[PDB]
Amino acid sequence: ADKELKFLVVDDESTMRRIVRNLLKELGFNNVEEAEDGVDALNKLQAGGYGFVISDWRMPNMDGLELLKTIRADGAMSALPVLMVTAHAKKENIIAAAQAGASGYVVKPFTAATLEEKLNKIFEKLGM
Ligand code: BEF
Ligand SMILES: [Mn+2]
Repeated sequence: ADKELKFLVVDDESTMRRIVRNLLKELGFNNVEEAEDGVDALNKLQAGGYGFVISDWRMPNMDGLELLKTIRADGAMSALPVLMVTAHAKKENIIAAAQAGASGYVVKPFTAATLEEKLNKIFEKLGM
């Protein structure tokens, strides 16, 4: 994928945002910004330029499922890649996010290898 692709990393835990940012850096992506909840994320997205979202689920203000749904329903960002990265492991959680339009889904804890595999799976699906 284009190494200038602009990522938004969304999680309410600074530790997890730091994990994902550093993994993205290793993969060659340095155009990375962070958001602390779904509301903060939408403000950033509204500000423009983003080409990929990685999001947690359980967050205050607006959770990741609502964020996903919002993005998918918005005509300005409907096809924006969204990878869910969440401690929600239940099949009904994965179904709800899949059906809402998740581009992929990674369960915490995850390895560096899993994140790269699931990112690449999305890049290939979208011809990126
Ligand atoms: F709080 Be997240 F769904 F890991
Ligand atoms: Mn969380």
